[PDB]
Amino acid sequence: ILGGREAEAHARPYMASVQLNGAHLCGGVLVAEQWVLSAAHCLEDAADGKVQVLLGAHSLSQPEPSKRLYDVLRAVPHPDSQPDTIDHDLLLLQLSEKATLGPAVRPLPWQRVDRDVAPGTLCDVAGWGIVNHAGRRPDSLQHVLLPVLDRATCNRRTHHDGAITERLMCAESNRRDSCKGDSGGPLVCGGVLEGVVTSGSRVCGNRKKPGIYTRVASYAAWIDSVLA
Amino acid sequence: ILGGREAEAHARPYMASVQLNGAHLCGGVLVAEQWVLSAAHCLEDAADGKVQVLLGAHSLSQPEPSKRLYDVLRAVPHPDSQPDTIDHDLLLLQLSEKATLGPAVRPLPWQRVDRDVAPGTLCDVAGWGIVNHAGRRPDSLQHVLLPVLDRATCNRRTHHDGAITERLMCAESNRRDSCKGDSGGPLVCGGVLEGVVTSGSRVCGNRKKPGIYTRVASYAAWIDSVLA
Ligand SMILES: *P(=O)(OC(C)C)OC(C)C
Ligand SMILES: *P(=O)(OC(C)C)OC(C)C
Repeated sequence: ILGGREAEAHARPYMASVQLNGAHLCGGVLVAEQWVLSAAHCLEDAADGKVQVLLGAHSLSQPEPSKRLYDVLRAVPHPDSQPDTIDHDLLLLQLSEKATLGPAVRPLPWQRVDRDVAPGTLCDVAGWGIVNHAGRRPDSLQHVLLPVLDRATCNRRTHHDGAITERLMCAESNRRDSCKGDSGGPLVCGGVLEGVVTSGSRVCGNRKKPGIYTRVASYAAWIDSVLA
Repeated sequence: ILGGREAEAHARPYMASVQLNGAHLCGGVLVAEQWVLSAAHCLEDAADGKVQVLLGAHSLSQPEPSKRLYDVLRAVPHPDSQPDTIDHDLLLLQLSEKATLGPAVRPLPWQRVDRDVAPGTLCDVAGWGIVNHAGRRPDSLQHVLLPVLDRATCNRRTHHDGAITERLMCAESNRRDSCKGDSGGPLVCGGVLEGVVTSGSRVCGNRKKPGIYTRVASYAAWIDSVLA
């Protein structure tokens, strides 16, 4: 997260850390007792590497009572995601066993009404990804409150040039934004999961290129089918 | 709402006011584009009286652009409820038309994971019900942060004499409590809808009588079947 502050210890019990071979890879959101939502592009270059989910964490390194590592039984990427595209960039991960819920670990329901978030609305994004341009990776969870931009504005030529489809939404990126390592994480508006940080190569914090987020209500039916 | 404070203008887009002949009767929660969730007992003796739902409000009297009154097309009470019990006190109201959404109007999803909120957790309850024992009704929305009580303690003989089941929960009521007119309102924990204020004739702000809330997760199947 660029331009944000450190988040309160475990004020977001739904936050997860998708790891590849023991290192933080992407954020994720516990959406059910044994499922985590993340970004499909996060697993692109996984290979033989092992993928695990960390729960109840604030510090990626220091031992915490609430922390627990879980292996993954199955990684279900959305059928229509592609390595060369930012559409349908969703991924579901089934934990090896139900999570042990507590004050520091609990699922967050996602929006099911397929209506856009109103521009101007401040949404919270949290993550362990890039903190600055030097590439500094933080040890603790950070977060920022960003305003939602109108798609008409976001699709302007000199902006995303009409690439933001109806399944996508934009938020500002002027000196505040989500960067590498924040992909797969949640965009919580008013306490509700409205989006997921979309994976793709982008400079962090350029006002001319607003952040792109996958609208989770646009995929409510798919999420439901996988979790059956 | 005894012992709380005025809520931030329209920071709870899902908050609804259920009215009988143009007067605030109970609270509600916008739960889908055309449905509001409330308490069954609220409409105990309403019958053919004119019922309506007020969305986008903060002040019950002053004009605000976001305010809009809707007529109720269908009132669906939980089929297992009976006038003499606080059990299955849920009611779904179908609005006359899909609610027009915007910054101050938006649905809130309910927790689907049927698990207890840990005791000691602080949850938020909002409403336009009585603010003191003199029965003074406020003009604008109020709210309070309340600690969740464990069911065993709430079930104590001095409290709710074995009345609290697995579909119910409690919160402390020592001079901070929901009250008359607050029924049907939301019990939100960490931004998640976790309960609906139970309607019943009960004393306000008394430590020996904890506030009782209906757990929505244990009714998710009923809700889903009605909204489809
Ligand atoms: P995400 O962590 O962040 C992009 C928005 C730069 O995706 C990476 C893994 C390419
Ligand atoms: P609710 O507002 O009452 C309890 C919270 C005390 O239901 C009324 C309308 C009877």
